[PDB]
Amino acid sequence: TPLALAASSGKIGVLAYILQREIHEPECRHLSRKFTEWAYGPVHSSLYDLSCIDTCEKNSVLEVIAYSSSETPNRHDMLLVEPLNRLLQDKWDRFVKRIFYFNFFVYCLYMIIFTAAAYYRPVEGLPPYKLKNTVGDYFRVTGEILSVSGGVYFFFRGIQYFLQRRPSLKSLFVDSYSEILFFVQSLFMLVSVVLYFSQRKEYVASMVFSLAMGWTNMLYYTRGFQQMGIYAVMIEKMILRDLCRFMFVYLVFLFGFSTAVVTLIEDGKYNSLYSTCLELFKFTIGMGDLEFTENYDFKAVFIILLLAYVILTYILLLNMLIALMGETVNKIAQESKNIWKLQRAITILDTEKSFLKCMRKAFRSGKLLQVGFTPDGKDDYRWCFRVDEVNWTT
Amino acid sequence: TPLALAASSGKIGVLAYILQREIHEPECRHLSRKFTEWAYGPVHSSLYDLSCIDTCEKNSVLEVIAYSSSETPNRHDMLLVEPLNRLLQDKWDRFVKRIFYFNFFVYCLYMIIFTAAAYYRPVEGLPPYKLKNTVGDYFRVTGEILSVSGGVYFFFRGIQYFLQRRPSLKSLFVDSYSEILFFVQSLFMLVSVVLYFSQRKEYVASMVFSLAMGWTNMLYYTRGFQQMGIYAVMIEKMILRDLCRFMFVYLVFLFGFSTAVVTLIEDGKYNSLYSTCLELFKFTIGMGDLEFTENYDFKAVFIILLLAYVILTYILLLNMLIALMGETVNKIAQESKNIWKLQRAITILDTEKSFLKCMRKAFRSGKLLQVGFTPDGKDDYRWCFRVDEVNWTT
Amino acid sequence: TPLALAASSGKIGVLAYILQREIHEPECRHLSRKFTEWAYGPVHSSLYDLSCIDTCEKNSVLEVIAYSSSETPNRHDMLLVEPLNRLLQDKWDRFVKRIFYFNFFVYCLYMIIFTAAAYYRPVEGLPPYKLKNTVGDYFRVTGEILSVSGGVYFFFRGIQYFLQRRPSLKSLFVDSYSEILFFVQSLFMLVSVVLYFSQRKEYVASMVFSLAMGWTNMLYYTRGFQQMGIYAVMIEKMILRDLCRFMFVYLVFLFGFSTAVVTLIEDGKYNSLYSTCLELFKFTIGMGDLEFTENYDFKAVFIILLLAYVILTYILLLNMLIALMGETVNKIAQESKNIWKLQRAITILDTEKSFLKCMRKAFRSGKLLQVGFTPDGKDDYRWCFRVDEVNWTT
Amino acid sequence: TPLALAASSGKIGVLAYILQREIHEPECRHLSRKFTEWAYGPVHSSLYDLSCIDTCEKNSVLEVIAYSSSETPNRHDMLLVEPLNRLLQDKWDRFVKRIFYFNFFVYCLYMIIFTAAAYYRPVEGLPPYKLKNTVGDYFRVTGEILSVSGGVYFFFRGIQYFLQRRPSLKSLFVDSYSEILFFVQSLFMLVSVVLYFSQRKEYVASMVFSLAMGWTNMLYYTRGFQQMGIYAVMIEKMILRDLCRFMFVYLVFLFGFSTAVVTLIEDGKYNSLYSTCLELFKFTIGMGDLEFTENYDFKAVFIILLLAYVILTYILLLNMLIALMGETVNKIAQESKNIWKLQRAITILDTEKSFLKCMRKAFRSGKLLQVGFTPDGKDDYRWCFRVDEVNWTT
Ligand SMILES: CCCCCCCCCC(=O)O[C@@H](COC(=O)CCCC)COP(=O)(O)O[C@@H]1[C@H](O)[C@@H](O)[C@H](O)[C@H](O)[C@@H]1O
Ligand SMILES: CCCCCCCCCC(=O)O[C@@H](COC(=O)CCCC)COP(=O)(O)O[C@@H]1[C@H](O)[C@@H](O)[C@H](O)[C@H](O)[C@@H]1O
Ligand SMILES: CCCCCCCCCC(=O)O[C@@H](COC(=O)CCCC)COP(=O)(O)O[C@@H]1[C@H](O)[C@@H](O)[C@H](O)[C@H](O)[C@@H]1O
Ligand SMILES: CCCCCCCCCC(=O)O[C@@H](COC(=O)CCCC)COP(=O)(O)O[C@@H]1[C@H](O)[C@@H](O)[C@H](O)[C@H](O)[C@@H]1O
Ligand SMILES: CCCCCC(=O)OC[C@@H](COP(=O)(O)OCCN)OC(=O)CCCCC
Ligand SMILES: CCCCCC(=O)OC[C@@H](COP(=O)(O)OCCN)OC(=O)CCCCC
Ligand SMILES: CCCCCC(=O)OC[C@@H](COP(=O)(O)OCCN)OC(=O)CCCCC
Ligand SMILES: CCCCCC(=O)OC[C@@H](COP(=O)(O)OCCN)OC(=O)CCCCC
Ligand SMILES: CCCCCC(=O)OC[C@@H](COP(=O)(O)OCCN)OC(=O)CCCCC
Ligand SMILES: CCCCCC(=O)OC[C@@H](COP(=O)(O)OCCN)OC(=O)CCCCC
Ligand SMILES: CCCCCC(=O)OC[C@@H](COP(=O)(O)OCCN)OC(=O)CCCCC
Ligand SMILES: CCCCCC(=O)OC[C@@H](COP(=O)(O)OCCN)OC(=O)CCCCC
Ligand SMILES: CCCCCC(=O)OC[C@@H](COP(=O)(O)OCCN)OC(=O)CCCCC
Ligand SMILES: CCCCCC(=O)OC[C@@H](COP(=O)(O)OCCN)OC(=O)CCCCC
Ligand SMILES: CCCCCC(=O)OC[C@@H](COP(=O)(O)OCCN)OC(=O)CCCCC
Repeated sequence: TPLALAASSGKIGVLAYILQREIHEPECRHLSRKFTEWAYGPVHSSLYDLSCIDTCEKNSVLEVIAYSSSETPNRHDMLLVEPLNRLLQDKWDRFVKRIFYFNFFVYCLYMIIFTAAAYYRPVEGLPPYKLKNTVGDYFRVTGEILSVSGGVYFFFRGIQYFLQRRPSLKSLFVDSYSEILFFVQSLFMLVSVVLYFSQRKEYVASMVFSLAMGWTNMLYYTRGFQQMGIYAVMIEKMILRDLCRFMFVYLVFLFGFSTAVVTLIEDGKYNSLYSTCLELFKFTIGMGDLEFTENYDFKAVFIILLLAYVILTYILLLNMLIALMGETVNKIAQESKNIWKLQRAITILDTEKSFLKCMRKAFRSGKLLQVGFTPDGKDDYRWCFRVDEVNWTT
Repeated sequence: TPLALAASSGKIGVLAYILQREIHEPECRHLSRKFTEWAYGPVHSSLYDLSCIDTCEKNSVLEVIAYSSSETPNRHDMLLVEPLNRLLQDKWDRFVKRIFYFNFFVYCLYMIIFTAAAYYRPVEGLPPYKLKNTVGDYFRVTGEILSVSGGVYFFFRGIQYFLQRRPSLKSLFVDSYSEILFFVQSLFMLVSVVLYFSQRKEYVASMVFSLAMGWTNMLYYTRGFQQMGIYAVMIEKMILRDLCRFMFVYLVFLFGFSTAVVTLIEDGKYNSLYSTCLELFKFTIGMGDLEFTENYDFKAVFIILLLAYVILTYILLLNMLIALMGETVNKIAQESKNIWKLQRAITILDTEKSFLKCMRKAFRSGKLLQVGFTPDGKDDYRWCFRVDEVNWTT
Repeated sequence: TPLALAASSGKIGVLAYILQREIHEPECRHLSRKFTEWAYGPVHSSLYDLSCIDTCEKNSVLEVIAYSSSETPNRHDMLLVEPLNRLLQDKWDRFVKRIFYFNFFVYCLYMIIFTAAAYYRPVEGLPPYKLKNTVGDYFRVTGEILSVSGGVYFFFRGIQYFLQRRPSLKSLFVDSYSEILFFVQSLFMLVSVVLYFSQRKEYVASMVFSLAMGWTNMLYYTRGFQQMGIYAVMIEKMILRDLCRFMFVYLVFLFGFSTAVVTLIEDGKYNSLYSTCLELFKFTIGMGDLEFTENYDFKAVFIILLLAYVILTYILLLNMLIALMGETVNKIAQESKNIWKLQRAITILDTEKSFLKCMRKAFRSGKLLQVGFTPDGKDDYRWCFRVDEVNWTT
Repeated sequence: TPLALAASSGKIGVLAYILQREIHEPECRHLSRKFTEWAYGPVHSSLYDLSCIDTCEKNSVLEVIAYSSSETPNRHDMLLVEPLNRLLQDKWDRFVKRIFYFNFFVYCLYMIIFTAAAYYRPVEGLPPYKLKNTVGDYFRVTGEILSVSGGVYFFFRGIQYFLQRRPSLKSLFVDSYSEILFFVQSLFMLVSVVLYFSQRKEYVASMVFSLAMGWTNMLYYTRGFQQMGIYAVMIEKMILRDLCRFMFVYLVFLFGFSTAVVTLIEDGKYNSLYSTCLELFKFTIGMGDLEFTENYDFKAVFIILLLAYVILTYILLLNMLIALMGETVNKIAQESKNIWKLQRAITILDTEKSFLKCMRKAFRSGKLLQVGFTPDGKDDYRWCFRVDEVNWTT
């Protein structure tokens, strides 16, 4: 359709024009989109025809925008057009706000069960473990089998993401950061089951990375909270635009001077590359030891290197990272809000493919008062609408 | 009254119109508010009729604005209208500035007595304590009974706040942060008396929280000092808008990775959840120890977790908090000043209900030259006024 | 004079008008200030009459501006008027730049002598000390008597500051920070001589404060270096506007919670108020120890207090100070430059009262081509001038 | 030539005029520069005559701009003129992008060889070392002789820089920071060979400074990556504008108070100036020890000095450096991008003097359709061109 072709390429001017057309003419109500029904005292109502916007067949304007390949003109600004913004607010507060908070309540009760099933793991060797008849057993083994089943659930839910949208290796690593992190979490959990029944103690490695990931994935549910959701979008921007640029340059100075400190150190505990790469990393934390070794030669060389480390990477690069984060906050004060609107918009559309059996409640704002004097005949119950309101001063 | 109805809903345009009306017409001085008496060389005087603004009966415009429910249109901007701003400056420098500094001088001499009565507390067991005939006794027991009486005073003064304004469970936790903190301070002090005479050593817990709170409550008196008062408003904004958003996300990463570090640690001192949640909190301070334990397995797993902690929460989240505080300073450079004007305005109105017996000094700028040719008759001593001045250029 | 009355009150509009007047009329060259001599191709010269501006008798416009009481309208902006700004640049690069750098070269060679005379102080008891016949003696005792003489010099130079300008107890602590710090430095040095010959070892206390002050006073000479001088003005603004507002609130939380930690601590090493006020100050540095004591009761109370300290004063107030310094840089990006221009302007005028015996070199830009057809007669060598240049486009 | 005279002095208005002239007149195509060949639907082509811009004889406009003495009007803005900007983009993506990445791939494989040849250096005394017949030998000695040859290569490539451009002692230390750091790296490597065969163990000093420098020189290749290259320009600006101004003032307070701490310390381990200048430097890192010594007198003096250190240089100067970096990011948000465009432009022109034997591929955009009706005759294959494109709306 030519409407969805404007949405797919991101033509924001045309998409504003089609969703907001209105003209006073005979045989124009067959063509017009925005209808103005009630003209009372200066607050005037408005009805948007909403034909293929929300509930179209296999190509809907909400589904075209929210599933974009992130290479469009402006995928984040199209949801600010007057029919689309209030409808997603209407589908939120009426329908999906209750079913989103229940999903966050399940996942918060998922990680409590999975923590307490891992916190009280058995300590003796040779997995697996014959559960005793005690009250502590039959009560965390039920905690384990629920926690494994959650890793199975996010695995099959992670596959059917890829089986539907198919981001195809570029929109994967660019526009779908959230669904990978649910999948990699479930991937460590299933590897930790395979290593558990193969009688190896290294399952607790993959369990921990399945547990460290799982709490950091709880920032996914900060969307649906406006002040928190815009905050978690900014955390995404600091990783992709500052630690992409800091941790390259920092690890050059880190691995650079640590290889310069080893070759000066003659022998001892810190003779390896690993044991002194920590000792130069401790300056970044705030636990840097200047005299961390004595067994070398040329003390004047050894402390010029540390001072050239501390001047270059501690009182410059960490104090420069704070300044560059200070500029990307003022730059992404508006763009990070619009990216939050798109993150809510995906979660709204995801539940309509989930709670699809009761498809009547997904429809918005009634289907009535359609065709006032249609030229093809009397079809005044054809298309839906959505009521808004306006302001004063004529 | 229709004037206070504009103040209660926060109609700033109407409230500017009523307090500043003036027109040259016969039988208009009965209706006009702003009077221009002395028209000398280009500095021209101005008199504001001030009828129900300051000293009305049970609904005054200062009392309506300053006791707002924080849900109005602009409660912080209405005090910038030309009669209201200079009057609160006039009631400050003439009347309430002396009686405010005495209240800060009492409370500063309250916390010195309450500190020194707690610093020299008796150390032996089984409270209470038979005071000896020494000079040190009969000199801190008098220090205690004054300090208990201060907790009684802020308790009854905290009740009669709630018995008058009745914030009703929403304006309580939103618009009245200061009066709760005086009340909770007095609440710990009275619990520390009940535990004292019930022969339990745990009174010193509630005494300390009554003493730690009491010095932090001394930031209440930073209002009445313009450069300090605007500074303490900004401390309120950083708690409610940044540590509301930092300490949620920080404690997710903190409790997330600390539960990931326990389940890797086999046994030892740091096997509990509490003993290692401190050890990951020490990275935020600047005392983080990378090799804080050795009794585990898979050292490569244990230090990926700490590095994934330090990268995520130390060189990102603390360096992001500084950037987000850097944006909310430039955003609240003006709003935090106007909130300080409202905090002074409450303290001005609070003393008129306190020093009410000498109610003549509360009246401002005389009650004279009222009705120049009133149409109802000769009533030229009816209503008050307030003199201002103007500038040059006609 | 009415010219200096505009400079004393800071009327910048009138002062721009008097120093830049020019009109084409007969008998106007007796009244005009700005003369335009050479009108070549579009670069046009300009001559400023400069009568009472620089070299007046007992009231000169440079001396009136630069010796202001800091209560004027704009004392920092009057030096941007076109005759005054290029003249101070002319007196700098031609005359005072060489004699300023020699004063910085003496004072830099003063603190090297005074350091090395204190670094090698004798270590045995009972001052004073009979100097031996060694080569090390008769070589630092000469270093001492030069360093004492420098303290005598800054003492008498500090008195004759006050004997001339007389800031009178308000402009002292507001507009003359630099001359106090040279005086207090010399004051510790002279007290350290009185305690030296009175056979008390406490002279080394006042010597150290005379030595710690003396190197911090070397930031005085950062003026005369434009990028450094504007930087040292900003250090003055961070002390007077941020550490005036931080160190009040910080010491309230510091002394507040430290008195809350003592009264919980039963007995031991940290039972005093002083020994734990350091231990809460170490959290600000980055050396804060959470488990710094064990001899108390109610461990849950003891670590709520430390966490309520660290949350309130470390991850809030130090991270808020960086944000507030980030706003006062953008606010004082222009004002701190103009304050540097006034700090140079005082140092230019101070040497004309110092190198006064050769008063001919202090005069600027010649005294010639004065009165072209003066109406009182032929007086064409009466008043001086100063040549400038202009730009293209007619 | 008068064109290059506009480029050498940096007349950006004239240089925009000459490279973009076009007029419709007979006998104007002999004089015009910008040709508009294809006028289709509203995208219109454009051809730039490009005569002495890129491939002139001994004075080319790209070579004049990119080899400027940094004292011109705007050397960084001239590359934004419409022929020059797209041509350097054309010579990048077509020709030099492949040969730049190979140079970064060689140098990255140079420092890996030079690290691993230094990491496994022999530990016994008396250099040089008779290589054994083992497999580890004949495999790092080949690693050494490649790493020495790289120091020889950057030495002769560093000389022929100076033998061609001749920056002449002012553009050396101002406009050529990169080529010095490649040269000083090679200078330490060759000194480390001379000390190696002169049987002295101090070669490992100069090897380390040749290895610490060499990894920091890998930030040279961040140009050619747009988000990284603009980032490394900003690192240059923080060194030259903030650590030029911080490390002067910081070392005054550091050396100031450390000389004040020595003269108070009577005797012991920290009696020297060096041993306590570290202990005051550790406060900047975050490892400052307040009670780092006890053997002195007047403890009240000793901790006023440390608190006057920590207040002045830790909670002021490091927190002021972050604010001043926060202002020079917003100030150099645009200038640092244009300096990156000039750093790419030098690397493009450097390879045309390197890959000069295949000089045909250096020519851009063909040499055809030159002279449409030249007045001197038929010379329609005289000068080259370069095709661009334009936008809609007539
Ligand atoms: C141990 C590693 C932990 C990493 C911590 C990060 C946790 C945050 C989890 C999270 O919410 O992911 C967020 C981003 O976090 C990251 O991807 C960080 C990358 C770390 C390698 C949200 O990304 P989404 O998957 O929701 O995708 C969004 C987002 O990409 C946005 O930019 C637009 O593209 C679109 O709106 C949409 O694609
Ligand atoms: C141990 C815990 C210590 C907490 C430290 C904070 C001490 C500061 C005390 C203080 O002055 O409280 C200030 C705010 O501090 C806080 O409430 C911090 C909340 C911490 C949970 C002032 O609040 P007020 O009670 O004066 O109310 C004001 C204020 O709310 C303003 O926003 C507007 O609403 C109105 O002007 C008025 O309602
Ligand atoms: C151990 C204590 C060390 C304190 C460190 C600060 C050293 C800096 C020395 C210094 O240069 O003083 C500068 C200011 O430093 C301070 O006063 C800091 C106050 C610390 C209590 C310059 O002040 P001036 O004496 O030159 O006066 C100037 C200045 O006041 C300006 O604001 C205007 O008023 C006028 O131009 C003129 O009056
Ligand atoms: C152990 C010491 C390590 C120092 C670390 C810094 C490494 C960075 C290496 C580097 O890329 O050098 C960059 C600058 O780094 C420094 O010079 C830092 C100075 C440290 C004393 C790039 O400089 P260029 O040589 O490419 O020259 C450029 C640059 O000057 C620019 O400003 C303009 O002048 C011109 O575009 C051109 O001249
Ligand atoms: C969901 C599975 C939980 C099973 C936990 C379990 O078997 O341990 C039994 C007790 C642990 O108490 P103890 O500390 O005395 O046991 C020693 C630890 N292995 O459990 C507890 O006392 C606290 C339980 C907390 C659950 C939220
Ligand atoms: C500039 C030197 C200051 C005096 C210190 C000195 O010369 O000695 C060289 C060494 C060791 O210093 P020490 O005072 O401890 O001397 C003990 C002799 N091994 O210390 C150094 O080498 C310090 C190098 C600092 C470079 C920034
Ligand atoms: C307001 C009640 C104060 C009562 C304090 C008291 O009884 O102690 C008597 C002395 C304490 O001196 P000591 O340190 O020798 O006493 C041992 C401490 N228990 O008191 C002092 O020496 C200092 C008193 C300071 C008051 C501001
Ligand atoms: C989200 C809950 C996850 C389960 C946490 C858990 O098993 O910890 C239980 C106790 C610690 O008890 P112990 O350390 O004495 O048990 C010894 C275990 N080897 O510590 C606690 O109860 C911590 C509760 C803190 C909740 C915020
Ligand atoms: C990338 C490896 C660098 C060389 C170090 C190495 O392989 O050993 C693995 C362990 C221990 O390192 P060590 O050098 O101390 O080896 C001692 C053997 N236990 O150290 C680690 O596991 C480090 C993990 C770092 C991940 C960022
Ligand atoms: C200006 C007065 C200087 C007098 C210094 C003095 O008497 O000491 C003599 C020697 C000190 O050498 P030593 O370290 O061996 O002396 C032991 C220290 N008391 O001096 C030196 O070796 C270094 C002198 C440095 C001067 C800049
Ligand atoms: C606001 C004053 C509150 C009372 C403070 C107090 O009792 O401390 C008194 C002394 C400490 O004396 P001691 O530690 O020797 O007394 C031992 C007590 N067990 O230390 C001091 O006097 C500190 C005074 C600092 C004021 C800023
Ligand atoms: C929330 C409790 C988490 C589990 C820890 C707990 O309950 O014990 C109370 C104490 C001591 O904790 P331990 O695990 O070391 O128990 C040892 C018993 N003394 O630790 C505390 O009191 C911690 C207070 C933290 C408040 C933020
Ligand atoms: C390019 C020259 C490299 C020569 C290195 C060499 O001679 O050492 C031989 C072995 C070192 O293994 P070891 O740790 O057992 O040798 C003891 C260290 N002197 O080498 C290795 O095992 C690792 C080689 C890594 C090369 C990238
Ligand atoms: C501005 C110079 C002031 C004089 C400094 C001084 O006497 O220090 C001399 C030496 C230290 O020699 P020592 O520590 O061995 O002398 C022992 C003294 N008890 O250390 C040095 O020489 C430091 C020189 C550093 C200059 C930047
Ligand atoms: C303001 C004093 C607070 C009470 C502490 C006091 O008076 O003693 C002076 C010394 C030592 O303090 P102590 O409590 O450890 O007393 C032990 C006696 N040597 O400590 C000091 O000198 C502290 C100087 C702090 C200046 C900011």
